[PDB]
Amino acid sequence: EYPTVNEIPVGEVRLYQIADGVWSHIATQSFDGAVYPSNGLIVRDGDELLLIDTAWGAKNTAALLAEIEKQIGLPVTRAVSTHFHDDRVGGVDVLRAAGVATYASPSTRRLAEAEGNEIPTHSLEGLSSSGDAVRFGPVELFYPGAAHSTDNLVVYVPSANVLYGGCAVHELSSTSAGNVADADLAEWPTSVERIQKHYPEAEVVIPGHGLPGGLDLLQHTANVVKAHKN
Ligand SMILES: Cc1ccc(-c2cccc(S(N)(=O)=O)c2-c2nn[nH]n2)cc1
Ligand SMILES: [Zn+2]
Ligand SMILES: [Zn+2]
Repeated sequence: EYPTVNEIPVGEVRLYQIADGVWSHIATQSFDGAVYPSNGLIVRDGDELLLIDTAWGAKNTAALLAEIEKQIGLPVTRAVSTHFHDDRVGGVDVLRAAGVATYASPSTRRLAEAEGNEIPTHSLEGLSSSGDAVRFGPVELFYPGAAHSTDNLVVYVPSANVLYGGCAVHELSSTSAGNVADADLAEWPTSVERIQKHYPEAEVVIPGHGLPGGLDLLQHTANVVKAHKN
């Protein structure tokens, strides 16, 4: 029942319950003339919500806030963007205007600035070295090393054993490494192996685009990246 790309018009946002106090958000957006689905995460933080990633653009992110208000009814107080591309930061200005404090690593903020993308307000120190982990409310943020991008972070929800891989992790049906313009194909399998080693108890793995599954998404991603390489 997870929503697919052809089931969500561009501009609409769906929420999907992953575990108690954990949802994914699903949106669609047009990029270089093709439409893609994209996931983010919502994690309950007492009587507040932590958001992971925007819904890929200003209009989608406004729709995301409206869907959260309707379905959950708890305020989003903080957001983390997991890398500098528009499917993660596009909509940060909408969040910042709505009273959401926006965060990203200094690596993500520098790359977003250089690219002309929206820039989260606050900088997340303690994530500059591969294998670094920091606590942020109900989640752990982990920097696995360069993969889809040099700044990509992954997010673990310890209470639910949910691993949100962002664009460093591909869905099982994926046949390509996607947009590799900013990727490190050689380090990506090593970065996946660091994720596998650090989160062996993950029950749900959510990719940046497409269907959640289990731990197999990690190995599949290393395989996809190898097939792209040659
Ligand atoms: C199979 C597939 C998945 C996603 C995309 C995609 C489409 C638009 C924008 C991006 S991003 N985050 O700007 O680089 C991506 C992407 N590629 N890999 N991760 N995200 C393309 C193909
Ligand atoms: Zn990306
Ligand atoms: Zn992506």
